[PDB]
Amino acid sequence: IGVCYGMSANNLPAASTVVSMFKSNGIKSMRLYAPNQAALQAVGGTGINVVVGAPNDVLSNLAASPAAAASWVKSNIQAYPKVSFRYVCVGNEVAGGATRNLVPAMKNVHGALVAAGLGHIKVTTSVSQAILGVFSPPSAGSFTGEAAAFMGPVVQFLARTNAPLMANIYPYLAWAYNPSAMDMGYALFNASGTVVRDGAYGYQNLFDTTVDAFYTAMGKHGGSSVKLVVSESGWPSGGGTAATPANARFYNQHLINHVGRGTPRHPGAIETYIFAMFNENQKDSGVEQNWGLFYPNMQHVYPINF
Repeated sequence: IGVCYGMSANNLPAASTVVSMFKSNGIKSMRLYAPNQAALQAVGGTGINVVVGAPNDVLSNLAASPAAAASWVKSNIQAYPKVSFRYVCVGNEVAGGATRNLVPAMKNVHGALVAAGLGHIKVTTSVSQAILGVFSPPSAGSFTGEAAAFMGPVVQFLARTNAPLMANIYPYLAWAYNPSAMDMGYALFNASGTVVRDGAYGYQNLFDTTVDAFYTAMGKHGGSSVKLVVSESGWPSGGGTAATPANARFYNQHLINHVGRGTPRHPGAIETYIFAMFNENQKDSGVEQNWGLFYPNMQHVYPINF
């Protein structure tokens, strides 16, 4: 499975040590949110797959010039011939206005990559489950109107380039919003049976419901051929309602065991990245500083089998 290597902390291990943690725990993929040189130099030649992202503040730059895109690829992708790049995630949850630069930046990075003969590395973007206006039942999946306005061209692009869509999916967050609306077990991979019967499909967990809702919404804009990659998913071990190591372990371990099967309407392993490797101490107090599978001190927050 994959794990998101977030670095919004002032006390993490050296990149090299982190890379050993991936290796020994059997974490096959890594997600970076920006071309970190130390991490990229470390991960090279290890067989760990890497999703390298382009920060949201450089999009306008990648969108404006093809040559800009080219330079980026030369310094951030080409500079590292021994790393195993899977995708280049242009933007992470890009909100209003800036979304105007989404497709152009994506087109430019893509062309730069094809020009270098590295077209095996897919360009995509990562969206937030918050873009779903309706997510239940799955057949009634749909984007908000704000998202609907920019998601069309993005989805079609992906379809044209045979690239997936990446979605940051958190049942915990859907549930926490109004704990009175749904039962926590439904979100925790701990429901007894079907909670939602959609047509001839029955959902037993909020992860599937969302993923399938995404597919339905994507379909409405010519994305029926595009695959979804879960670029983030997790549950916090402290800082809020239901935030404990017992719950976070129950959630993460079931996620890990679950993804290879797929969903009711989409059977087949879903590429998944768990958020995140460590607790991040530079985030705002609350659950944000508790997504980590590990403490900076390198100890597991709870036991997990990857």
